[PDB]
Amino acid sequence: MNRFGTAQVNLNFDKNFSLKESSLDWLAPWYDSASFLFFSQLGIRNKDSRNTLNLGVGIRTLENGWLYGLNTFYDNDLTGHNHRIGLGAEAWTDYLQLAANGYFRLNGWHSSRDFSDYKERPATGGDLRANAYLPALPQLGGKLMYEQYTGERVALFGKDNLQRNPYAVTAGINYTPVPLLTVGVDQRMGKSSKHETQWNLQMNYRFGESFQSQLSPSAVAGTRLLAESRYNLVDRNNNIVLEYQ
Ligand SMILES: CCCCCCCC/C=C\CCCCCCCC(=O)OC[C@@H](O)CO
Ligand SMILES: CCCCCCCC/C=C\CCCCCCCC(=O)OC[C@H](O)CO
Ligand SMILES: CCCCCCCC/C=C\CCCCCCCC(=O)OC[C@H](O)CO
Ligand SMILES: CCCCCCCC/C=C\CCCCCCCC(=O)OC[C@H](O)CO
Ligand SMILES: CCCCCCCC/C=C\CCCCCCCC(=O)OC[C@H](O)CO
Ligand SMILES: CCCCCCCC/C=C\CCCCCCCC(=O)OC[C@H](O)CO
Ligand SMILES: CCCCCCCC/C=C\CCCCCCCC(=O)OC[C@H](O)CO
Ligand SMILES: CCCCCCCC/C=C\CCCCCCCC(=O)OC[C@H](O)CO
Ligand SMILES: CCCCCCCC/C=C\CCCCCCCC(=O)OC[C@H](O)CO
Repeated sequence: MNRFGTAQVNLNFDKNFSLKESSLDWLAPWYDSASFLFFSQLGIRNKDSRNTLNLGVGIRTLENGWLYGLNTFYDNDLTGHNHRIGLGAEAWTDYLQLAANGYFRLNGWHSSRDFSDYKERPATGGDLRANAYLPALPQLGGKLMYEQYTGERVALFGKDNLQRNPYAVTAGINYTPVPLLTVGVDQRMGKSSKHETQWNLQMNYRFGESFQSQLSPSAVAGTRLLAESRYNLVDRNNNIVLEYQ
Protein backbone atom coordinates (compact mmCIF):
# COMPACT_ATOMS: atom_id res chain seq x y z
CA MET A 1 0.00 0.00 0.00
CA ASN A 2 1.08 3.50 1.18
CA ARG A 3 0.21 4.08 4.89
CA PHE A 4 1.06 1.53 7.66
CA GLY A 5 0.21 3.45 10.81
CA THR A 6 1.43 6.05 13.20
CA ALA A 7 3.83 6.17 16.07
CA GLN A 8 3.47 9.07 18.52
CA VAL A 9 5.81 10.34 21.26
CA ASN A 10 4.45 12.68 23.95
CA LEU A 11 6.40 14.63 26.56
CA ASN A 12 4.28 16.67 29.01
CA PHE A 13 5.60 19.39 31.37
CA ASP A 14 4.07 21.31 34.24
CA LYS A 15 4.15 25.18 34.73
CA ASN A 16 7.88 25.10 35.51
CA PHE A 17 8.69 22.87 32.46
CA SER A 18 9.39 20.04 34.91
CA LEU A 19 8.74 16.87 32.95
CA LYS A 20 5.63 15.09 34.19
CA GLU A 21 4.88 12.41 31.64
CA SER A 22 6.44 10.57 28.75
CA SER A 23 4.59 8.26 26.33
CA LEU A 24 4.77 6.19 23.19
CA ASP A 25 1.61 5.19 21.33
CA TRP A 26 1.34 3.11 18.09
CA LEU A 27 -1.72 2.67 15.83
CA ALA A 28 -1.64 -0.17 13.32
CA PRO A 29 -4.23 -0.69 10.59
CA TRP A 30 -5.06 -4.42 10.21
CA TYR A 31 -7.60 -3.93 7.47
CA ASP A 32 -7.78 -0.79 5.41
CA SER A 33 -10.49 -0.15 2.84
CA ALA A 34 -11.84 3.05 1.33
CA SER A 35 -14.85 3.01 3.72
CA PHE A 36 -13.82 0.77 6.68
CA LEU A 37 -10.65 0.63 8.75
CA PHE A 38 -9.91 -1.78 11.62
CA PHE A 39 -6.94 -0.91 13.84
CA SER A 40 -5.02 -1.75 16.99
CA GLN A 41 -3.47 0.84 19.33
CA LEU A 42 -0.76 -0.03 21.94
CA GLY A 43 0.58 2.50 24.42
CA ILE A 44 3.05 2.82 27.23
CA ARG A 45 3.66 5.70 29.60
CA ASN A 46 5.35 6.82 32.75
CA LYS A 47 3.70 9.32 35.15
CA ASP A 48 3.97 9.97 38.93
CA SER A 49 6.33 6.96 39.31
CA ARG A 50 3.78 4.64 37.64
CA ASN A 51 4.01 2.77 34.28
CA THR A 52 0.82 2.02 32.36
CA LEU A 53 0.23 -0.21 29.33
CA ASN A 54 -2.76 0.56 27.09
CA LEU A 55 -4.05 -2.00 24.58
CA GLY A 56 -7.04 -1.10 22.31
CA VAL A 57 -8.88 -1.92 19.12
CA GLY A 58 -11.02 0.45 17.07
CA ILE A 59 -13.01 0.74 13.84
CA ARG A 60 -13.53 3.82 11.63
CA THR A 61 -15.99 4.16 8.78
CA LEU A 62 -16.33 6.99 6.24
CA GLU A 63 -19.64 8.46 5.05
CA ASN A 64 -20.42 11.65 3.14
CA GLY A 65 -17.45 13.70 4.28
CA TRP A 66 -17.52 12.39 7.86
CA LEU A 67 -15.65 9.63 9.74
CA TYR A 68 -17.37 7.74 12.57
CA GLY A 69 -15.35 5.52 14.91
CA LEU A 70 -15.70 3.23 17.93
CA ASN A 71 -12.88 1.92 20.07
CA THR A 72 -12.22 -0.02 23.33
CA PHE A 73 -9.21 -0.22 25.54
CA TYR A 74 -7.84 -2.25 28.36
CA ASP A 75 -5.66 0.11 30.50
CA ASN A 76 -3.21 -1.45 33.01
CA ASP A 77 -1.28 0.55 35.58
CA LEU A 78 1.52 -2.02 36.07
CA THR A 79 2.88 -0.24 39.14
CA GLY A 80 -0.14 -0.05 41.45
CA HIS A 81 -1.97 -2.95 39.66
CA ASN A 82 -5.00 -0.89 38.57
CA HIS A 83 -7.23 -2.18 35.78
CA ARG A 84 -9.60 -0.24 33.62
CA ILE A 85 -11.78 -0.74 30.59
CA GLY A 86 -12.55 2.14 28.23
CA LEU A 87 -15.06 2.83 25.39
CA GLY A 88 -14.66 5.66 22.89
CA ALA A 89 -16.65 7.12 19.97
CA GLU A 90 -15.44 9.46 17.17
CA ALA A 91 -17.12 11.88 14.78
CA TRP A 92 -14.51 13.62 12.58
CA THR A 93 -14.44 15.70 9.44
CA ASP A 94 -11.80 17.71 7.62
CA TYR A 95 -10.15 19.95 10.29
CA LEU A 96 -12.49 18.84 13.07
CA GLN A 97 -12.23 15.91 15.41
CA LEU A 98 -14.90 15.20 18.04
CA ALA A 99 -14.60 12.40 20.59
CA ALA A 100 -16.43 11.00 23.66
CA ASN A 101 -14.74 8.57 26.08
CA GLY A 102 -15.92 6.46 29.04
CA TYR A 103 -13.58 4.92 31.65
CA PHE A 104 -14.67 2.05 33.91
CA ARG A 105 -12.93 0.26 36.83
CA LEU A 106 -12.27 -3.49 36.64
CA ASN A 107 -10.69 -3.90 40.05
CA GLY A 108 -11.62 -2.75 43.57
CA TRP A 109 -10.01 -1.09 46.59
CA HIS A 110 -6.47 -2.34 47.37
CA SER A 111 -3.39 -0.95 49.19
CA SER A 112 -1.97 2.24 47.76
CA ARG A 113 1.71 3.10 47.27
CA ASP A 114 0.65 6.71 47.72
CA PHE A 115 -1.06 6.64 51.11
CA SER A 116 -0.05 4.17 53.70
CA ASP A 117 -3.34 3.73 55.61
CA TYR A 118 -5.80 4.19 52.61
CA LYS A 119 -6.92 2.24 49.49
CA GLU A 120 -7.02 3.21 45.80
CA ARG A 121 -8.84 2.07 42.69
CA PRO A 122 -9.77 3.40 39.27
CA ALA A 123 -12.25 6.28 39.33
CA THR A 124 -15.15 5.92 36.91
CA GLY A 125 -15.76 8.80 34.55
CA GLY A 126 -15.72 10.10 31.00
CA ASP A 127 -14.82 13.00 28.75
CA LEU A 128 -15.82 15.07 25.71
CA ARG A 129 -13.08 16.34 23.40
CA ALA A 130 -12.80 18.63 20.37
CA ASN A 131 -9.66 19.17 18.25
CA ALA A 132 -9.99 21.84 15.50
CA TYR A 133 -7.46 23.30 12.97
CA LEU A 134 -7.68 26.48 10.92
CA PRO A 135 -8.34 25.74 7.23
CA ALA A 136 -6.51 28.95 6.35
CA LEU A 137 -3.54 27.89 8.49
CA PRO A 138 -3.77 24.21 9.23
CA GLN A 139 -0.61 24.34 11.35
CA LEU A 140 -2.73 26.16 14.03
CA GLY A 141 -4.86 23.97 16.30
CA GLY A 142 -7.27 24.51 19.15
CA LYS A 143 -8.57 22.11 21.75
CA LEU A 144 -11.53 22.02 24.24
CA MET A 145 -12.46 19.22 26.63
CA TYR A 146 -14.77 18.53 29.55
CA GLU A 147 -13.97 15.62 32.00
CA GLN A 148 -16.02 14.31 34.92
CA TYR A 149 -15.29 11.46 37.32
CA THR A 150 -17.46 10.03 40.19
CA GLY A 151 -16.13 9.39 43.72
CA GLU A 152 -15.52 10.90 47.13
CA ARG A 153 -11.78 11.52 46.92
CA VAL A 154 -10.78 11.39 43.24
CA ALA A 155 -7.33 12.43 42.01
CA LEU A 156 -8.32 14.38 38.87
CA PHE A 157 -5.87 17.20 39.77
CA GLY A 158 -3.41 14.67 41.37
CA LYS A 159 -3.20 12.94 44.74
CA ASP A 160 -2.49 16.15 46.71
CA ASN A 161 -5.71 17.63 45.31
CA LEU A 162 -8.38 14.96 45.88
CA GLN A 163 -11.96 16.09 45.31
CA ARG A 164 -15.56 14.85 45.44
CA ASN A 165 -16.98 13.98 41.95
CA PRO A 166 -14.60 16.44 40.22
CA TYR A 167 -14.76 17.88 36.72
CA ALA A 168 -12.22 19.70 34.58
CA VAL A 169 -12.55 21.95 31.58
CA THR A 170 -9.50 22.18 29.28
CA ALA A 171 -8.63 24.88 26.75
CA GLY A 172 -5.49 24.48 24.60
CA ILE A 173 -3.60 25.88 21.62
CA ASN A 174 -1.01 24.03 19.53
CA TYR A 175 1.24 24.59 16.55
CA THR A 176 2.50 22.01 14.03
CA PRO A 177 5.13 23.72 11.84
CA VAL A 178 5.74 20.35 10.19
CA PRO A 179 3.79 17.02 10.34
CA LEU A 180 6.57 15.45 12.48
CA LEU A 181 6.32 17.97 15.31
CA THR A 182 3.60 19.60 17.45
CA VAL A 183 3.98 21.97 20.39
CA GLY A 184 1.00 22.97 22.57
CA VAL A 185 -0.11 24.64 25.79
CA ASP A 186 -3.24 23.71 27.87
CA GLN A 187 -5.12 25.22 30.76
CA ARG A 188 -7.10 22.74 32.91
CA MET A 189 -9.57 24.06 35.56
CA GLY A 190 -12.02 22.61 38.08
CA LYS A 191 -13.89 23.13 41.35
CA SER A 192 -12.38 25.30 44.14
CA SER A 193 -10.18 27.06 41.59
CA LYS A 194 -8.06 23.97 40.99
CA HIS A 195 -5.91 24.81 38.02
CA GLU A 196 -3.14 23.41 35.88
CA THR A 197 -1.04 24.65 33.05
CA GLN A 198 0.50 21.96 30.88
CA TRP A 199 3.02 22.16 28.05
CA ASN A 200 3.13 19.38 25.38
CA LEU A 201 5.87 18.33 22.95
CA GLN A 202 4.62 15.72 20.49
CA MET A 203 6.27 13.74 17.68
CA ASN A 204 4.41 11.90 14.93
CA TYR A 205 5.92 9.36 12.59
CA ARG A 206 3.64 8.24 9.72
CA PHE A 207 4.90 4.86 8.49
CA GLY A 208 5.14 4.82 4.64
CA GLU A 209 5.33 8.60 4.22
CA SER A 210 8.76 9.82 3.08
CA PHE A 211 10.85 11.46 5.73
CA GLN A 212 11.23 14.64 3.66
CA SER A 213 7.49 15.12 3.32
CA GLN A 214 7.15 14.76 7.14
CA LEU A 215 9.56 17.72 7.41
CA SER A 216 7.47 19.76 4.89
CA PRO A 217 5.50 22.78 6.02
CA SER A 218 3.31 22.30 2.92
CA ALA A 219 2.46 18.75 3.95
CA VAL A 220 0.62 19.83 7.09
CA ALA A 221 -2.65 20.92 5.43
CA GLY A 222 -3.05 17.30 4.19
CA THR A 223 -2.71 15.89 7.77
CA ARG A 224 -6.05 17.50 8.68
CA LEU A 225 -8.08 15.74 5.96
CA LEU A 226 -9.79 12.36 6.50
CA ALA A 227 -7.58 10.59 3.88
CA GLU A 228 -4.82 11.03 6.53
CA SER A 229 -6.54 11.69 9.85
CA ARG A 230 -8.11 8.25 9.54
CA TYR A 231 -4.70 7.09 10.85
CA ASN A 232 -4.65 9.38 13.92
CA LEU A 233 -4.19 7.93 17.39
CA VAL A 234 -7.40 7.65 19.46
CA ASP A 235 -7.89 10.88 21.39
CA ARG A 236 -8.37 9.67 24.98
CA ASN A 237 -6.95 9.87 28.48
CA ASN A 238 -4.51 6.98 28.60
CA ASN A 239 -3.76 7.56 32.28
CA ILE A 240 -5.87 5.92 35.01
CA VAL A 241 -7.47 8.49 37.33
CA LEU A 242 -7.40 6.89 40.74
CA GLU A 243 -9.72 7.51 43.66
CA TYR A 244 -9.03 6.80 47.29
CA GLN A 245 -10.90 5.65 50.38
C1 LIG B 1 -15.82 19.97 24.65
C2 LIG B 1 -16.93 19.90 23.64
C3 LIG B 1 -16.84 18.66 22.75
C4 LIG B 1 -18.17 17.93 22.54
C5 LIG B 1 -18.00 16.71 21.63
C6 LIG B 1 -19.33 16.04 21.24
C7 LIG B 1 -19.31 14.50 21.39
C8 LIG B 1 -19.85 13.71 20.20
C9 LIG B 1 -18.83 12.66 19.80
C10 LIG B 1 -19.08 11.56 19.10
C11 LIG B 1 -20.44 11.15 18.56
C12 LIG B 1 -20.42 9.67 18.15
C13 LIG B 1 -20.76 9.43 16.66
C14 LIG B 1 -21.25 8.00 16.40
C15 LIG B 1 -20.18 6.91 16.54
C16 LIG B 1 -20.61 5.52 16.07
C17 LIG B 1 -19.59 4.84 15.14
C18 LIG B 1 -20.24 3.84 14.21
O1 LIG B 1 -21.43 3.97 13.98
O2 LIG B 1 -19.52 2.72 13.56
C19 LIG B 1 -20.02 2.12 12.33
C20 LIG B 1 -19.50 0.72 11.93
O3 LIG B 1 -20.59 -0.20 11.92
C21 LIG B 1 -18.98 0.71 10.49
O4 LIG B 1 -19.62 -0.26 9.63
C1 LIG C 1 -10.97 -8.26 17.24
C2 LIG C 1 -9.52 -8.62 17.37
C3 LIG C 1 -9.17 -9.03 18.79
C4 LIG C 1 -7.67 -9.33 18.98
C5 LIG C 1 -7.16 -8.57 20.20
C6 LIG C 1 -5.70 -8.12 20.09
C7 LIG C 1 -5.55 -6.59 20.16
C8 LIG C 1 -4.57 -6.11 21.23
C9 LIG C 1 -4.13 -4.68 20.97
C10 LIG C 1 -2.85 -4.32 20.89
C11 LIG C 1 -1.75 -5.35 21.06
C12 LIG C 1 -0.69 -5.52 19.94
C13 LIG C 1 -1.13 -5.11 18.56
C14 LIG C 1 -0.87 -6.23 17.57
C15 LIG C 1 0.12 -5.79 16.51
C16 LIG C 1 -0.56 -5.17 15.30
C17 LIG C 1 -0.34 -6.01 14.05
C18 LIG C 1 0.28 -5.17 12.96
O1 LIG C 1 1.19 -4.42 13.24
O2 LIG C 1 -0.16 -5.27 11.56
C19 LIG C 1 0.78 -5.04 10.52
C20 LIG C 1 0.77 -3.61 9.96
O3 LIG C 1 -0.49 -2.96 10.14
C21 LIG C 1 1.03 -3.70 8.47
O4 LIG C 1 1.16 -2.37 7.96
C1 LIG D 1 1.46 -16.96 22.43
C2 LIG D 1 1.54 -15.52 22.89
C3 LIG D 1 0.16 -14.87 22.89
C4 LIG D 1 0.24 -13.34 22.73
C5 LIG D 1 -0.90 -12.61 23.47
C6 LIG D 1 -0.57 -11.13 23.73
C7 LIG D 1 -1.76 -10.22 24.01
C8 LIG D 1 -2.17 -9.38 22.81
C9 LIG D 1 -1.11 -9.41 21.72
C10 LIG D 1 -1.32 -9.64 20.41
C11 LIG D 1 -2.66 -9.90 19.73
C12 LIG D 1 -2.47 -10.76 18.46
C13 LIG D 1 -1.90 -10.03 17.22
C14 LIG D 1 -2.33 -10.70 15.90
C15 LIG D 1 -1.86 -10.07 14.58
C16 LIG D 1 -2.92 -9.26 13.84
C17 LIG D 1 -2.96 -9.53 12.33
C18 LIG D 1 -2.74 -8.26 11.52
O1 LIG D 1 -2.32 -7.28 12.13
O2 LIG D 1 -2.99 -8.14 10.06
C19 LIG D 1 -2.03 -8.63 9.10
C20 LIG D 1 -2.02 -7.96 7.71
O3 LIG D 1 -2.68 -6.69 7.72
C21 LIG D 1 -2.62 -8.89 6.64
O4 LIG D 1 -2.29 -8.46 5.31
C1 LIG E 1 13.63 7.19 22.66
C2 LIG E 1 12.54 8.05 22.07
C3 LIG E 1 12.38 9.36 22.86
C4 LIG E 1 11.00 9.47 23.50
C5 LIG E 1 10.87 8.64 24.78
C6 LIG E 1 9.82 7.54 24.59
C7 LIG E 1 8.78 7.56 25.70
C8 LIG E 1 8.96 6.39 26.66
C9 LIG E 1 7.62 5.77 26.99
C10 LIG E 1 7.30 5.22 28.17
C11 LIG E 1 8.26 5.20 29.33
C12 LIG E 1 8.14 3.91 30.12
C13 LIG E 1 9.53 3.35 30.47
C14 LIG E 1 10.06 3.73 31.86
C15 LIG E 1 11.37 4.52 31.77
C16 LIG E 1 11.64 5.55 32.88
C17 LIG E 1 10.72 6.79 32.91
C18 LIG E 1 10.92 7.91 31.87
O1 LIG E 1 11.11 7.63 30.68
O2 LIG E 1 10.84 9.34 32.22
C19 LIG E 1 10.39 9.87 33.49
C20 LIG E 1 8.96 10.42 33.51
O3 LIG E 1 8.50 10.68 32.18
C21 LIG E 1 8.89 11.69 34.37
O4 LIG E 1 7.93 11.64 35.44
C1 LIG F 1 2.94 -9.38 18.49
C2 LIG F 1 3.46 -7.98 18.76
C3 LIG F 1 3.71 -7.65 20.24
C4 LIG F 1 2.63 -6.85 20.98
C5 LIG F 1 2.78 -7.07 22.49
C6 LIG F 1 1.54 -6.83 23.36
C7 LIG F 1 1.35 -7.84 24.49
C8 LIG F 1 1.17 -7.29 25.93
C9 LIG F 1 0.17 -8.21 26.62
C10 LIG F 1 0.00 -8.41 27.94
C11 LIG F 1 0.79 -7.72 29.02
C12 LIG F 1 -0.08 -7.56 30.24
C13 LIG F 1 0.85 -7.70 31.44
C14 LIG F 1 0.15 -8.18 32.71
C15 LIG F 1 0.62 -7.46 33.97
C16 LIG F 1 -0.47 -7.44 35.04
C17 LIG F 1 0.04 -6.79 36.34
C18 LIG F 1 -1.18 -6.33 37.13
O1 LIG F 1 -1.41 -5.10 37.15
O2 LIG F 1 -2.06 -7.35 37.81
C19 LIG F 1 -1.96 -7.72 39.21
C20 LIG F 1 -3.28 -8.12 39.86
O3 LIG F 1 -3.96 -7.00 40.42
C21 LIG F 1 -3.10 -9.07 41.04
O4 LIG F 1 -4.40 -9.62 41.33
C1 LIG G 1 -21.47 19.28 30.20
C2 LIG G 1 -20.89 20.34 29.27
C3 LIG G 1 -20.47 19.76 27.92
C4 LIG G 1 -19.92 20.81 26.94
C5 LIG G 1 -20.13 20.38 25.49
C6 LIG G 1 -21.51 20.75 24.94
C7 LIG G 1 -21.58 20.81 23.40
C8 LIG G 1 -22.55 19.78 22.80
C9 LIG G 1 -22.93 20.18 21.37
C10 LIG G 1 -22.77 19.44 20.25
C11 LIG G 1 -22.18 18.03 20.19
C12 LIG G 1 -21.81 17.63 18.75
C13 LIG G 1 -22.07 16.14 18.48
C14 LIG G 1 -21.44 15.66 17.18
C15 LIG G 1 -22.47 15.54 16.06
C16 LIG G 1 -21.86 14.84 14.86
C17 LIG G 1 -21.86 15.75 13.64
C18 LIG G 1 -22.33 14.98 12.41
O1 LIG G 1 -22.16 13.78 12.33
O2 LIG G 1 -22.99 15.63 11.29
C19 LIG G 1 -22.90 15.04 9.99
C20 LIG G 1 -23.31 16.08 8.96
O3 LIG G 1 -24.25 16.99 9.56
C21 LIG G 1 -23.91 15.35 7.75
O4 LIG G 1 -24.62 16.28 6.92
C1 LIG H 1 -22.30 4.08 28.33
C2 LIG H 1 -22.50 2.63 28.71
C3 LIG H 1 -21.38 2.14 29.62
C4 LIG H 1 -21.70 2.42 31.09
C5 LIG H 1 -21.14 1.33 31.99
C6 LIG H 1 -21.76 1.40 33.38
C7 LIG H 1 -20.84 0.79 34.42
C8 LIG H 1 -20.48 1.81 35.50
C9 LIG H 1 -21.69 2.66 35.81
C10 LIG H 1 -21.72 3.41 36.90
C11 LIG H 1 -20.53 3.42 37.84
C12 LIG H 1 -20.85 4.27 39.06
C13 LIG H 1 -21.98 3.65 39.88
C14 LIG H 1 -21.65 3.67 41.36
C15 LIG H 1 -20.93 2.39 41.77
C16 LIG H 1 -19.78 2.69 42.73
C17 LIG H 1 -20.18 2.40 44.17
C18 LIG H 1 -19.42 1.20 44.67
O1 LIG H 1 -19.55 0.11 44.14
O2 LIG H 1 -18.51 1.33 45.80
C19 LIG H 1 -18.52 2.52 46.59
C20 LIG H 1 -17.87 2.23 47.94
O3 LIG H 1 -17.05 3.34 48.32
C21 LIG H 1 -17.02 0.97 47.84
O4 LIG H 1 -17.55 -0.03 48.72
C1 LIG I 1 -6.46 30.79 19.17
C2 LIG I 1 -7.21 30.09 18.06
C3 LIG I 1 -6.97 28.58 17.97
C4 LIG I 1 -8.20 27.86 17.42
C5 LIG I 1 -8.02 27.33 16.00
C6 LIG I 1 -9.26 26.53 15.57
C7 LIG I 1 -10.49 27.40 15.27
C8 LIG I 1 -11.60 26.60 14.59
C9 LIG I 1 -11.68 26.89 13.10
C10 LIG I 1 -12.22 26.09 12.17
C11 LIG I 1 -12.85 24.74 12.45
C12 LIG I 1 -12.86 23.91 11.17
C13 LIG I 1 -14.24 23.86 10.52
C14 LIG I 1 -14.44 22.69 9.55
C15 LIG I 1 -15.85 22.11 9.70
C16 LIG I 1 -16.26 21.13 8.58
C17 LIG I 1 -17.69 20.59 8.76
C18 LIG I 1 -18.21 19.75 7.58
O1 LIG I 1 -17.46 19.08 6.84
O2 LIG I 1 -19.66 19.71 7.32
C19 LIG I 1 -20.38 20.88 6.89
C20 LIG I 1 -21.45 21.28 7.91
O3 LIG I 1 -22.46 20.25 8.00
C21 LIG I 1 -22.08 22.61 7.50
O4 LIG I 1 -23.30 22.40 6.76
C1 LIG J 1 10.58 5.28 13.52
C2 LIG J 1 10.44 4.68 14.90
C3 LIG J 1 9.28 5.23 15.75
C4 LIG J 1 9.70 6.13 16.94
C5 LIG J 1 8.55 7.05 17.37
C6 LIG J 1 8.95 8.51 17.56
C7 LIG J 1 7.99 9.56 16.97
C8 LIG J 1 8.67 10.33 15.82
C9 LIG J 1 10.18 10.30 16.07
C10 LIG J 1 11.21 10.47 15.23
C11 LIG J 1 11.12 10.75 13.74
C12 LIG J 1 12.18 9.93 13.03
C13 LIG J 1 13.57 10.58 13.02
C14 LIG J 1 14.51 10.04 11.92
C15 LIG J 1 14.33 8.56 11.58
C16 LIG J 1 13.13 8.36 10.64
C17 LIG J 1 13.18 7.02 9.92
C18 LIG J 1 13.15 7.25 8.42
O1 LIG J 1 13.51 8.31 7.89
O2 LIG J 1 12.66 6.14 7.60
C19 LIG J 1 13.12 5.94 6.27
C20 LIG J 1 12.09 6.49 5.29
O3 LIG J 1 11.82 5.49 4.28
C21 LIG J 1 12.68 7.82 4.78
O4 LIG J 1 12.17 8.30 3.52
